[PDB]
Amino acid sequence: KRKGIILAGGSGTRLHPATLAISKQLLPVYDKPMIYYPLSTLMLAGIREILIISTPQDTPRFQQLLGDGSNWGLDLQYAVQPSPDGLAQAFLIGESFIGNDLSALVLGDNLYYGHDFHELLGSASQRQTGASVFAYHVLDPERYGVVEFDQGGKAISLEEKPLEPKSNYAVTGLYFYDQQVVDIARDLKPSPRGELEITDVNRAYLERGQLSVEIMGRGYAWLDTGTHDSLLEAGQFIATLENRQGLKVACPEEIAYRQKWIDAAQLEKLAAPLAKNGYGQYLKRLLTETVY
Amino acid sequence: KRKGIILAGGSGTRLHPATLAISKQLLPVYDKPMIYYPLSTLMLAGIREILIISTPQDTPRFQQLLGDGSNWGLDLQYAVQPSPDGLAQAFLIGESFIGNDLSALVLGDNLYYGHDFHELLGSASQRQTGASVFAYHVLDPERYGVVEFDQGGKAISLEEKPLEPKSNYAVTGLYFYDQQVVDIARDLKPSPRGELEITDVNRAYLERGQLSVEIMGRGYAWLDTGTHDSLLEAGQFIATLENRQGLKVACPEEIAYRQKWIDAAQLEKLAAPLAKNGYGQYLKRLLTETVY
Amino acid sequence: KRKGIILAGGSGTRLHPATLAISKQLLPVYDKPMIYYPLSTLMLAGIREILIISTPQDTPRFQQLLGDGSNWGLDLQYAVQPSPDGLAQAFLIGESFIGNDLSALVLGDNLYYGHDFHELLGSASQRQTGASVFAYHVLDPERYGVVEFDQGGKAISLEEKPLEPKSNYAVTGLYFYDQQVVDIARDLKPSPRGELEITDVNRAYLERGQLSVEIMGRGYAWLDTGTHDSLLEAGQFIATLENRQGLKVACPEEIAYRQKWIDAAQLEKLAAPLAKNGYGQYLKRLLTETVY
Amino acid sequence: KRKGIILAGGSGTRLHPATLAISKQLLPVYDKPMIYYPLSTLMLAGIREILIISTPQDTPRFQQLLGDGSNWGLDLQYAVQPSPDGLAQAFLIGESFIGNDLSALVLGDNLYYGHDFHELLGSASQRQTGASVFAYHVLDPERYGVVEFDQGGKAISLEEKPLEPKSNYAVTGLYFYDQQVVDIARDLKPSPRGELEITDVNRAYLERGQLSVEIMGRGYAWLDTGTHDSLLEAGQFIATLENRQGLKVACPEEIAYRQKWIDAAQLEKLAAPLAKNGYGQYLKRLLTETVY
Ligand SMILES: Cc1cn([C@H]2C[C@H](O)[C@@H](COP(=O)(O)OP(=O)(O)OP(=O)(O)O)O2)c(=O)[nH]c1=O
Ligand SMILES: Cc1cn([C@H]2C[C@H](O)[C@@H](COP(=O)(O)OP(=O)(O)OP(=O)(O)O)O2)c(=O)[nH]c1=O
Ligand SMILES: Cc1cn([C@H]2C[C@H](O)[C@@H](COP(=O)(O)OP(=O)(O)OP(=O)(O)O)O2)c(=O)[nH]c1=O
Ligand SMILES: Cc1cn([C@H]2C[C@H](O)[C@@H](COP(=O)(O)OP(=O)(O)OP(=O)(O)O)O2)c(=O)[nH]c1=O
Ligand SMILES: Cc1cn([C@H]2C[C@H](O)[C@@H](COP(=O)(O)OP(=O)(O)OP(=O)(O)O)O2)c(=O)[nH]c1=O
Ligand SMILES: Cc1cn([C@H]2C[C@H](O)[C@@H](COP(=O)(O)OP(=O)(O)OP(=O)(O)O)O2)c(=O)[nH]c1=O
Ligand SMILES: Cc1cn([C@H]2C[C@H](O)[C@@H](COP(=O)(O)OP(=O)(O)OP(=O)(O)O)O2)c(=O)[nH]c1=O
Ligand SMILES: Cc1cn([C@H]2C[C@H](O)[C@@H](COP(=O)(O)OP(=O)(O)OP(=O)(O)O)O2)c(=O)[nH]c1=O
Repeated sequence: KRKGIILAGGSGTRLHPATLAISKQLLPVYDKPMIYYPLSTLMLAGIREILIISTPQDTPRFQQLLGDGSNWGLDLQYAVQPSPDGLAQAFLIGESFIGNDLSALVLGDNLYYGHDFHELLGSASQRQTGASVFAYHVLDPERYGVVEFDQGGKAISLEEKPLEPKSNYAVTGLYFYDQQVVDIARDLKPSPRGELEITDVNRAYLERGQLSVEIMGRGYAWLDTGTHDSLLEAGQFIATLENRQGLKVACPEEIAYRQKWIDAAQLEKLAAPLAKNGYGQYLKRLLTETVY
Repeated sequence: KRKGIILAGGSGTRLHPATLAISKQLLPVYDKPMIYYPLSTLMLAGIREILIISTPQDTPRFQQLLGDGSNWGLDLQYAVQPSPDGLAQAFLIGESFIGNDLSALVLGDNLYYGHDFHELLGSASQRQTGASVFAYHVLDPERYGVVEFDQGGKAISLEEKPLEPKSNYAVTGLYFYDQQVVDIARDLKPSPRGELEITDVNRAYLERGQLSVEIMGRGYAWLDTGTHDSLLEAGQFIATLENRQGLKVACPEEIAYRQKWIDAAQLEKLAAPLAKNGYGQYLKRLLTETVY
Repeated sequence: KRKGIILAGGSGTRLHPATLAISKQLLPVYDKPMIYYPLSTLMLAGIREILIISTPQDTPRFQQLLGDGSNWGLDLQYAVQPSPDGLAQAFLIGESFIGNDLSALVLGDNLYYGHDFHELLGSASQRQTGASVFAYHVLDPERYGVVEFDQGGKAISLEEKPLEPKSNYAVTGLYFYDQQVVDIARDLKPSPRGELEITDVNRAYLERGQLSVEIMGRGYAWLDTGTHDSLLEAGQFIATLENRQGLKVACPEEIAYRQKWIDAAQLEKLAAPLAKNGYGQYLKRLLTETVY
Repeated sequence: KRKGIILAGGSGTRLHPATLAISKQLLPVYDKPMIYYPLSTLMLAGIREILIISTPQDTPRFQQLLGDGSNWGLDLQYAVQPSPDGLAQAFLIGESFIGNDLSALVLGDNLYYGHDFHELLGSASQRQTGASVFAYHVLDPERYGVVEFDQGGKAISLEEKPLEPKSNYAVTGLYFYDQQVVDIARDLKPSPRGELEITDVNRAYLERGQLSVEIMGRGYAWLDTGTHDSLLEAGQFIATLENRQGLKVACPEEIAYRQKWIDAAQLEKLAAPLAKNGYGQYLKRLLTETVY
């Protein structure tokens, strides 16, 4: 039984002034609010019960957008992070939400895509012990937590935004944890940067030999909407896929309906209000087309 | 003395579900909120006193983003449009704001760009009588108010969203009016579509021989953020200009400063809070570079 | 042992006038000539011996570009298609090249991408019987060979460019064949459309119960560079992947090297002449980085 | 009467390996060969007699593409530049083509666009003395000839690819010359970079107080297809304009027709062969639509 968390706060600065207008996680990536992406990521890892964290000012807005999740077969809840003091805070704010369950954390501005993605998630959701994260080759490792491998391919060290990255593998923003995480996070101290760093959390598991690091191959897409350029590219990336396939990426209604969290009647009923536009039309069409 | 209006309402359905979390006019075009564009359009027509109209729920968010305009040497005010019942409603809603002055209306999801644009504006701002609009050759005239010319090149008729457009010239979303507009708009009746149509307003002036229709040539760009694709193209269009020139489009602080609505000290001060990101850096650089 | 064919002729009227002077398959997708893509596809299916077919005027060009393939561990050969009379003609023109081997055909303007793409290719290249093709869900099935499935998910019909597609699954431009293909192609007659249609070849296998149709899921990317727009989208799609990952797509040197068809010293030598620019620099970097 | 030159050689290494296969000036920018762009620029400056320079191997291909120009009312000629030894060589290779006339040089991978661009060209093309060039604010002045102004906005120095640019204004690749240029070019000596530099030409005119430097404002688009990314951006830029307006950029047939260098019947005849695709359809449509 795994609970999930979407960390969808932050200040947004790289994007000023676009995001003085709205939290980054409410902006669209092509055709739908950014947060739908990571939401669909948890959903495809089979997690139905999820906690959305954001700023004090934006939390109501996410609530207004997503409601309690029942319409999608989900159980959504909300909490505020008073200040963007680090990804690890997720576990402190989310302590009572998690209780004694397995958990998973995804960053609100991270967008995943690829064939068999859901089998990659599945394998991590199902380890009931230790922690799991994913390594992805990128151009600018210095912008992330970087993971170093020995010649045998084993992970041996982790560094957060190193001036001299030891490899080009970044740890992406998707993390699976067992019941140690809360206590690990309680005992962290701010880093030099002054954050409670998820990298320290991951280092703790590593130092116990309990961190599993799976490679996410060049074949998947792992984009982040951190900068005006990357936001734009992810936008074009999605549009290209959607207009070629006639299938839509990270549309929660669809995923719900394919996982059987809602039935045909429910989907029909999600469609109606949205029927005048292409999104609703797409939802309806799913009721009459078999998609492998 | 011309007052201006930005009609930034609408239900924004073609963009669902992207616009469920919020109003189209708050989304970014590349690097700044959409409404900056039209705002900078009025600003370049030399208009400093401006009414912003939006839905009741979005109104407060515009305010939050633009304040009263004093920091940019503007005088901004706000009004609500309870429902999107037609672009002509702007003149009803805006009646008291206008008083007895000349006025100008720009749609909040309209984006203009081009050499000598501001001379084009100037020439219309300065007619003190009649109305002025602009015609632009487009691919899909049927989506707009279309204007027909006789072989002499004179405008002779206007139709809104005609099934059989009589030409490929659309009237864009930028309108200049003298003091007859409020009364013209008070005597309108909803069209078959059920809107109080700016096209009817324009026809009234045309039937009196007082509508001026200038061509906005192929050289200018007139883009609309109406659909997910066009929104995306507008974003890429701006980013291309900005990254080639190192100059920014529709950055109100800059415009204010160049028009002398604020001085160097003010601009420095606007920069500070935005200094950690590129936008601030750009503002600062304007204090030490001469840009012709 | 399977032999491969890249059909890289056509007239490309859809790209006129861009292709008046030269063949579609020599224009770039972002950073490399188009034909590198499908070449890399055959290479990842483990095919090293390949026949490239083009128009009489462009074949020399391809020769000048790719040479005999030795530098990349390949064995490239060339043949002319005097007129674009159908994709099946690949099997006539290529008869003697094929001899008595298994073969594969890939269209020169098709571009694939995705995780585990190389396992999908492997499975098909190893059948030693019948034929294999791939179905991909697309927006405009009417532009391709379309395959209908029964409720059991079993392929039951195929039509080329139907006005009323029976499904949204298009057969893509990648085909694997056993030793029956040449005789099937010999007995074809021109279609109403005036072509010797691969779709008829595929139907012939289907009629004997020997056509295997695997789904290529929404997780993979299948783009076609047929139109100005799609060619442009394909270019942006590749750049996004390449600028995020720091890895390059369909770079034959790399693939050769990773398959061990050339060694480090050969790669090194392929890099030198290209060292002044990014592509060579990339080839070098591969000698000193481990990429999972 | 001014004669024009398009310098369309180079090795375009920055584009390898895409340009191993085709000169950079033959690759498409969206929907037409790159060279159509600068060709159209000279055409808009009223120049009908034009010399196209390229590498020994690509010249033939340009010939094949453009012919002698008679079909478009132009008089095209060709010459080879044995090696890319500097833009100024244009004037040595073009000496006899030039004779005793005014001349103009445009770089083959330069693309201009903007309202009143044709008036800007006209002004310069009509000076009958001295030289005229254009300064355009850009992000990376260090990659071009850079021009410095004094506080009175008067040009006072020019440097080619300076490590420490004295301003952000690049001299673009469009140059107008009186009868002094050939002699100025004959006395140049190779620069440290080993090129006969047009910047030296321009400086020679500056030292004599006869170089006119006009600003090309942020309102115009000045793009260069020098890198894979910039090529891609230019493509997306043109497509956005073309799909919004239903007009095409730099289509020589149209330009020829609008300038009356060919008549309706000729245009009709250029369209036939191209009638099956959009580009011919567009040429036809111009015979029945008035475009302001
Ligand atoms: C640091 C942090 C990030 N987040 C979220 C926001 C982002 O989606 C994601 C990563 O944020 P970042 O990528 O670290 O960037 P940021 O949102 O802090 O703003 P900036 O670009 O100015 O650096 O995690 C939180 O929710 N709380 C936090 O304390
Ligand atoms: C009609 C209308 C438009 N607008 C704004 C919204 C748009 O920016 C612009 C044009 O509106 P439209 O784009 O014509 O329609 P819309 O904005 O409701 O969007 P959609 O049709 O997809 O639902 O003017 C108002 O602010 N109030 C209005 O009554
Ligand atoms: C006429 C024409 C222009 N262009 C380009 C040239 C210019 O960069 C740009 C602008 O045309 P210009 O005539 O320079 O400017 P414009 O057409 O907007 O101005 P107006 O309508 O008031 O006369 O379009 C073409 O690409 N093809 C053409 O046929
Ligand atoms: C029909 C045909 C195609 N081809 C290649 C060309 C393409 O890469 C691919 C598909 O061709 P098409 O995509 O069918 O397009 P085309 O190249 O025939 O030209 P047009 O756009 O004007 O229709 O197959 C051949 O090599 N020989 C042929 O006879
Ligand atoms: C290896 C390699 C693959 N590709 C392509 C082939 C595929 O479409 C795609 C993905 O490679 P695949 O090997 O299909 O998938 P992957 O690399 O993610 O698999 P793995 O988990 O084992 O690491 O990238 C290249 O373009 N160049 C290459 O060198
Ligand atoms: C099923 C589904 C997938 N996705 C995303 C998740 C995946 O990253 C990506 C790929 O779909 P997957 O089902 O993960 O892979 P696939 O569908 O290609 O595999 P197959 O077709 O053979 O079953 O698409 C959605 O966005 N929405 C959906 O409804
Ligand atoms: C230097 C030179 C350029 N050209 C053309 C090519 C270009 O369009 C334009 C400018 O060339 P450049 O942009 O200076 O560079 P290049 O084209 O040689 O390519 P690269 O730098 O990547 O190797 O001038 C010539 O035709 N002859 C020349 O001698
Ligand atoms: C001055 C300025 C203009 N713009 C916009 C308005 C116009 O659409 C476009 C061009 O402005 P204009 O000043 O009209 O065009 P220009 O600068 O090319 O004219 P010139 O140099 O000959 O004086 O750029 C901004 O976006 N920000 C600004 O600060």
